[PDB]
Amino acid sequence: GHMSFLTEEEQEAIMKVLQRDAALKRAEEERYDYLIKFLALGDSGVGKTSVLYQYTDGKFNSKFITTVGIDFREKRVVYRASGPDGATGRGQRIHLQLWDTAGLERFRSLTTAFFRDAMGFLLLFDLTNEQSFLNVRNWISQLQMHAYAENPDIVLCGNKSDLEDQRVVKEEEAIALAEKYGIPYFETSAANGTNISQAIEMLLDLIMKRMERS
Amino acid sequence: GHMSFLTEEEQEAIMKVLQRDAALKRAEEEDYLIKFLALGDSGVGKTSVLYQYTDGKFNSKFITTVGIDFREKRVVYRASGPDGATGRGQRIHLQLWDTAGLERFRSLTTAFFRDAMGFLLLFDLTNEQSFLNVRNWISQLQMHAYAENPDIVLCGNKSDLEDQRVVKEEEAIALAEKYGIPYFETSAANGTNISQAIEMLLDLIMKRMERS
Ligand SMILES: Nc1nc2c(ncn2[C@@H]2O[C@H](COP(=O)(O)OP(=O)(O)NP(=O)(O)O)[C@@H](O)[C@H]2O)c(=O)[nH]1
Ligand SMILES: Nc1nc2c(ncn2[C@@H]2O[C@H](COP(=O)(O)OP(=O)(O)NP(=O)(O)O)[C@@H](O)[C@H]2O)c(=O)[nH]1
Ligand SMILES: C=CC(=O)Nc1ccc(S(=O)(=O)N2CCCC2)cc1
Ligand SMILES: C=CC(=O)Nc1ccc(S(=O)(=O)N2CCCC2)cc1
Ligand SMILES: C=CC(=O)Nc1ccc(S(=O)(=O)N2CCCC2)cc1
Ligand SMILES: C=CC(=O)Nc1ccc(S(=O)(=O)N2CCCC2)cc1
Ligand SMILES: [Mg+2]
Ligand SMILES: [Mg+2]
Repeated sequence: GHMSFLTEEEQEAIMKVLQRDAALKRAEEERYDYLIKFLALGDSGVGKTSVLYQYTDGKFNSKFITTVGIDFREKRVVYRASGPDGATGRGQRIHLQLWDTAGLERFRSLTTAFFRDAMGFLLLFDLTNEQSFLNVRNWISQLQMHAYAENPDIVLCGNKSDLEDQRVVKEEEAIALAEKYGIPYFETSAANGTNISQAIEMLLDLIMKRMERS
Repeated sequence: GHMSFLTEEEQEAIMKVLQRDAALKRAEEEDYLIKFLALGDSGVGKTSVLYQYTDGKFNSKFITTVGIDFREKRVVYRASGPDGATGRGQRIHLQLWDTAGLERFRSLTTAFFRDAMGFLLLFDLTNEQSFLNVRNWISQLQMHAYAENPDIVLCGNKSDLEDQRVVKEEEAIALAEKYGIPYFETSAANGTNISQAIEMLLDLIMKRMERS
């Protein structure tokens, strides 16, 4: 085929997402209790869109519909602040904005622009794709270079854990990578939900314990 | 209707701009970062107007903006009270976002309204269609700004080209009144009204931060 273009259809979609965002930002000006935003990212096809659809809906579409650059979801949830002592304090009402980024190079500039709005990052690779794993180092570098906090809260997800017959990333290699950076690691599946909320609650716990210092 | 994606040279340029921007914000985290954004049709003079403001120079060669860029200036802003009552000189560190105008970049440029505390709308005094597009630009600003009722200054640029002037002054002033936005006819060649227009936008941002 010819080199795929920017369509009218697709630029409209991206501007619809931007309309929505500007609306949501203006809403929470007029002042559930907290607005926490984080951003999901990784090689295309590793499952970032599937991961968040699982977590907000509990469903999973098998058909690959690659992302048009940028999109986001929301979820009202209750956070519980912890401590060594199981303090598990009084639940604070939290209103999440889960950003979703296209992994394809042609969206690199546009997605990277939304790191300003992120408070923490959900980095994904595909347990069935060794290249996406080796690319994790570069994604992390982009995060330190382009995020708006230094050494920003990352939580790393090896996804498609439900495809064992096709895994190729050794669990030890990922544990080691994430240990080398001090980054929490979960193997997840967007199809059956395994570790989806655990990984996100983890990210939210990282972002929440950060603000509580200042 | 065949918009190419960004080449890797374009992609490279915009990423070095965003690195510049992230570093700037991070140093700011460590004495008001005041941000606004230039916008308008392509060829109306956004890059030139900002370069006249920061560096006092002007380039005749058209070099269209690869998507997004910004400039900086350090300025001293003093408030207005009664009888003048010009207050203490506050230090303002202005980030000035510069956007491509060609609709091919429209999805990327609009990603940066979130950072803009105000807008500098430009049309060309010598291009009527650039002035007629203003309305669509303002609705774009209403629909996409990250605070509602955004602060805007309007600039009919290229005022040094009297012989080429086609936009009537009545149509412009009438339009600025309909929307309650201040209007300046400017020139990025000789600096006329550039400073006055930018400082005015900075007063509206300052005065509006002071109401909270
Ligand atoms: N078996 C299985 N398939 C999965 C899993 N997660 C995603 N997939 C499949 O992998 C493909 C890619 O999923 P998708 O969520 O669109 O990936 P993406 O990270 O958003 N790619 P892009 O950045 O291009 O938008 C889809 O066909 C999806 O059904 C998983 O946990 N298990
Ligand atoms: N005489 C005169 N020429 C001007 C003035 N402002 C810009 N120009 C010229 O008209 C062209 C506009 O250039 P530029 O400032 O890049 O316009 P732009 O608004 O940034 N367009 P783009 O969105 O493509 O970046 C250039 O040739 C520039 O030299 C002005 O006030 N007077
Ligand atoms: C990269 C780490 C990080 O935490 N980034 C971030 C934090 C907060 C916000 S904000 O939306 O809450 N905002 C309004 C008030 C001032 C700042 C946006 C991005
Ligand atoms: C990489 C993310 C991750 O997974 N962990 C992690 C990394 C850095 C920090 S930091 O916030 O403590 N740092 C910079 C601000 C003050 C000191 C905290 C957690
Ligand atoms: C006078 C009106 C006015 O200034 N509104 C306005 C102010 C600040 C910003 S911001 O983007 O720079 N901000 C949030 C994120 C970090 C800092 C945006 C719009
Ligand atoms: C200069 C262009 C422009 O749009 N300026 C401007 C916009 C809004 C406000 S306002 O929000 O503070 N206002 C209206 C409602 C009550 C008080 C003030 C100035
Ligand atoms: Mg996707
Ligand atoms: Mg320009």
